[PDB]
Amino acid sequence: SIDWEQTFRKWSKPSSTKAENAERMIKAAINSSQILSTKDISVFPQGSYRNNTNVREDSDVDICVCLNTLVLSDYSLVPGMNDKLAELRTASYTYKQFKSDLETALKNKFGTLGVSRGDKAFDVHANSYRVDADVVPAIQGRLYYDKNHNAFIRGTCIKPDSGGTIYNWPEQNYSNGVNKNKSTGNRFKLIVRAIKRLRNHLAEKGYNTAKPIPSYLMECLVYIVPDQYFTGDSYKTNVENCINYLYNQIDSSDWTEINEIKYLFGSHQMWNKTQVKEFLLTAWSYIQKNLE
Repeated sequence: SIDWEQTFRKWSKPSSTKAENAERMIKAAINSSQILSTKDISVFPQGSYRNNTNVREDSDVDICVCLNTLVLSDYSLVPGMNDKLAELRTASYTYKQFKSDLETALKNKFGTLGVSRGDKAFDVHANSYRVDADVVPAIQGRLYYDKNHNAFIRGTCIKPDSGGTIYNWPEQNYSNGVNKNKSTGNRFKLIVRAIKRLRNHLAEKGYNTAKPIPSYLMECLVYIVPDQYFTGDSYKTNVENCINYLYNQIDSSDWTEINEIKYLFGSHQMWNKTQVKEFLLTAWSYIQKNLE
């Protein structure tokens, strides 16, 4: 027997200074770089630690280092919009030089043994500064919605070493999560944590359906569930409402990420709605009562 109400209430508990320490140490690594200290660079958390949805004690902090003066624009929505109308200035400093200089600064502060270069981010681990971070080099990304040099949504843009382009909207993710947590009486992020820990519990116990469901996907999926299903006094009922809605609405769905900009499913995502439906069925079966 399992008191799933009690288990979901315990799994909804939050963790505060980890993200702040990571940001401060990466910022200090940048400020000690001669070339990067003069640049217009922002350092800020993103992901679960930013959104207060982190549930694993040993998970890395997602830190974004954004060079704000390099701009990459998505013109797909506005016919006629281009660099000329957007007043894009040509720049000598490139994304590769920025990433290489950031790698040099990270190695300078934290040591080469603690810095590893990946396709998208740097894996940083330095116990001397208590830093366990995924540090993403990004530039200013824009999504225009009108033929006007200011009519755009601003986020971050990543150029992986293996080619291609990626757009992130960390501020939008954060603010949308904050607003949904406000309109649900802080139950939204509680249920996010509970369901993420449910997925982790299922993955550790060998359920294959829980393996390809990462944290950000869970946060997006739970954000999609309407607010009416987060009311009441039973956390288990909220989890079951979320699973029911997501399971019976996903086939006809045309959902977006929590930023309400990027589509949740598509060629740009490594997940598909079949995996999500299978995981939802597994979780539902796992939490039911009187099941032999």
